[PDB]
Order: sequence, then C-alpha cells, then structure tokens
Amino acid sequence: MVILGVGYFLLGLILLYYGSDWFVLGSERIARHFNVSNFVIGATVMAIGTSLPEILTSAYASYMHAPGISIGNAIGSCICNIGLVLGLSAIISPIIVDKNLQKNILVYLLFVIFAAVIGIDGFSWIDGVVLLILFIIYLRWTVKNGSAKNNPSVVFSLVLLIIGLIGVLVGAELFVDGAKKIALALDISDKVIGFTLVAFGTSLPELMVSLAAAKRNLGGMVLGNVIGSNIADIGGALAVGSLFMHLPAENVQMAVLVIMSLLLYLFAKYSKIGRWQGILFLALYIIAIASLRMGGG
Ligand SMILES: CCCCCCCC/C=C\CCCCCCCC(=O)OC[C@H](O)CO
Ligand SMILES: CCCCCCCC/C=C\CCCCCCCC(=O)OC[C@H](O)CO
Ligand SMILES: CCCCCCCC/C=C\CCCCCCCC(=O)OC[C@H](O)CO
Ligand SMILES: CCCCCCCC/C=C\CCCCCCCC(=O)OC[C@H](O)CO
Ligand SMILES: CCCCCCCCCCCCCCC
Ligand SMILES: CCCCCCCCCCCCCCC
Ligand SMILES: CCCCCCCCCCCCCCC
Ligand SMILES: [Ca+2]
Ligand code: NA
Ligand code: NA
Ligand code: NA
Repeated sequence: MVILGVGYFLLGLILLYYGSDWFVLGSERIARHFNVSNFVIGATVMAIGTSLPEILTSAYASYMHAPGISIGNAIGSCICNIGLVLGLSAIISPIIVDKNLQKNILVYLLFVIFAAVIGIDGFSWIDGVVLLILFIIYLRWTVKNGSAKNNPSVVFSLVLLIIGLIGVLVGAELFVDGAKKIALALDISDKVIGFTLVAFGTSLPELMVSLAAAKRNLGGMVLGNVIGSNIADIGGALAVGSLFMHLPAENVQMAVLVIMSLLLYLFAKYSKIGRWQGILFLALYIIAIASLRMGGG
C-alpha cells in the first residue's frame, strides 16, 4: 500500500519527466510541419492537452455539488501557471516577446479582466457560455495570426506528441495517486491540504512541459502554453463547471490573477520575461500560497 504508493509516485515522475520532453519535441516538429509559430502550438494543442485535467476536474467537482472546488481548481491553476510555471521557466530561458505575441498577451489580459468583472457575483451558466465562446474565438484568432500522402517525418512527429501527452497526463495522475496512497498509508492524509493541492496536481503537466520547453530555449512555446492554459482554464474548465452549478465568487484570487496577468503583459510589452521577472513571479506565488485561504475552495 505504501509500497504501491511509492511505486506510482516514482513511475509518475518518470513518465512526467520523459513524457514532457517528447510532447515538446513532437509539438515543435508539428509547428514546423504546419508552418505555425511555437507560440501558436503552445497556446492551442499544448495548452488544451495539458488543461484536460483541469477541465475534467472542474466539471466533475461542480457536478458533485462542490462548485467551490471547481472554481478553486480553475483559478488556482491560472495563478500557479504564471507564478510558478512561468516564474521558473523565465529564469531558465529568458523571453523577449515580439510585437505580435504582445498583442496576443494583451487580448489574454482583456479576457482575464472580463472574467474577473462578470465573476464578481460568481459565475452563472450564462457566464460560462460567454467565456467558452470567447475561448473559441481566441483559438481561431490565434491560429489565424500565427499561421503561414503519408510522410514519416509527420507521422513520427504526431506519435511523439501523442505519446508524450499520454505520458504527462498518466504520469501526473500516477504521481498524485501515489502521493495520496503514501499519505493514507502513513496516516497523514489531510483533506484540507489535499484540496489545497488540487490545482497544483492538475498543473503538473504544464509545469513539466514548460520546464522541458525552457530547457530547450523554446521561449515562445513556454509563453504560449502559459497564456493558452490560463484561457483554457477559464473559458474551458471554469466555464464547464458553471454549466452544472453556479460557481461562488473568488474575488481575491481573481484580483491576484489580474495583477499577475497585468505584470505579464507589461513585462512582455515594455521589457522582457527574464530572470528578475521570473524571480518576481515566484515571489508573488510564494506569497500567494503563504496567505490565500486553504482548502482549494
Ligand atoms: C477572445 C477574444 C476577446 C477576448 C477578450 C475581449 C473582451 C470581451 C468582453 C466584451 C464582449 C463580451 C461578450 C458579449 C457581452 C457579454 C456581457 C456579459 O456580461 O456576459 C455575461 C452576462 O453577464 C451573463 O449574465
Ligand atoms: C474585442 C476587442 C474590443 C472590445 C474590448 C472590450 C474589453 C472589456 C474587458 C474588460 C472590461 C469589463 C467588461 C464589462 C462587462 C460587464 C457586464 C456585467 O456587469 O455582467 C454582470 C453579470 O451579473 C455577470 O454575470
Ligand atoms: C506536500 C507535498 C506535495 C506533493 C505533490 C502532490 C500533489 C497532489 C496531492 C493531492 C492533490 C489532490 C488531492 C484531492 C483529494 C485529497 C485527499 C486527501 O485527503 O489527501 C491529503 C494528503 O495530505 C495529500 O498528500
Ligand atoms: C527529476 C524531476 C524534476 C522535477 C522538477 C520540478 C520542479 C518543481 C517546482 C515546484 C514544486 C512545488 C512543490 C510543492 C507543490 C505545492 C504547491 C502548492 O501549494 O499548490 C497550491 C495550488 O494547488 C497551486 O498553486
Ligand atoms: C481554425 C483553427 C481553430 C479551430 C477552433 C478549434 C476549437 C477547439 C475547441 C476546444 C475546446 C475544449 C473545451 C471544450 C469545453
Ligand atoms: C480591473 C477589475 C478587475 C476586478 C477584480 C476582481 C475583484 C473585484 C473587486 C471587488 C471588491 C469588492 C467586492 C464586494 C462584493
Ligand atoms: C540560470 C541561473 C539562474 C539563477 C537565478 C536564481 C533564481 C532565484 C529564484 C528566487 C525565488 C525568489 C522567491 C522568494 C525568495
Ligand atoms: Ca456572474
Ligand atoms: Na494547459
Ligand atoms: Na493542467
Ligand atoms: Na492546475
């Protein structure tokens, strides 16, 4: 039991580690095949693939009548994605953002502010429908602006991508299940801590994929994955949650998200996303996890 837990834990780590690199390599190749930028592949295929845990989690939680957990997971993931994931990644591989990606980040910022505003009284199913529609528009706009028989180069590419994605998603689940089994076996299970960590657990794919990308100096891919995952987490995970049940407002967390998103845009536009920007993101992240209410909703 503690043995099974340790087994899952370690296997999950392995699958996350190697799976993330395969996913990145396959995504980079697919981007070159389709003549789209690494940012675009990161913001679309990679972002959505890695946010599937958040979407399922938020949908399931709201369906099980725990809408606090549903929104806690969605918004907590956005804060994790900028504070921790981008924070670490930016230090590893500093990013200078080109003029068109800047505009994409501005649209991201507007989307986040819009979500925060309509969410002041919580999120209804109509809020969800609107956010989903905007999510869809964002994707098509993003692909438009970043765009332009059986080929073994392409087949290898898609195999790498899909196997890598399977690797990071199964790996994250094993890692989390393994940790939970260890905690249970050692009699240190704590539901409040466990629910606090839900957003982190679902963000393990983004974490490892972004770090793999950053190691290969693929900064546009990192930024696309972070921006796209947050939009997927709001227009997808949060949105679907709100379809099952009204989601209670999380105004403090949304304000933290809006602040981090604003900083991300300002750095992108007027500076760079490099070492000291990443240090700031991590510092704000650490302050957030030190001070936000526990329990993940
Ligand atoms: C992704 C492309 C753009 C991204 C970001 C741009 C900002 C969008 C905000 C204005 C349009 C909003 C849609 C139409 C107006 C809906 C207003 C609203 O409040 O919808 C929810 C409603 O409150 C439920 O009762
Ligand atoms: C398309 C690009 C050009 C247009 C860019 C527009 C950007 C607007 C985004 C932030 C402003 C806030 C939006 C105002 C929406 C508030 C609606 C509202 O108050 O809805 C209450 C309802 O109860 C909620 O569920
Ligand atoms: C502290 C070191 C962190 C290690 C990284 C692992 C992150 C995932 C752990 C649980 C997330 C989802 C749990 C959802 C259900 C909670 C059930 C529970 O009570 O688990 C509590 C226990 O303390 C949990 O270790
Ligand atoms: C060989 C393998 C190399 C792997 C290298 C990965 C580097 C890990 C970076 C931060 C880990 C965080 C440690 C504990 C995570 C808990 C954070 C938390 O509190 O999450 C709250 C919320 O759920 C979400 O913001
Ligand atoms: C023109 C290329 C992009 C087309 C649009 C792709 C839409 C994919 C939608 C995925 C949404 C996942 C969450 C559903 C709730
Ligand atoms: C730029 C506007 C973003 C809004 C950020 C969300 C938090 C809303 C602050 C409201 C504080 C008062 C709440 C009383 C119900
Ligand atoms: C490639 C060299 C990287 C070295 C940069 C040091 C990283 C500092 C991270 C500090 C995190 C700050 C949180 C609050 C103390
Ligand atoms: Ca609302
Ligand atoms: Na994602
Ligand atoms: Na995720
Ligand atoms: Na997450």
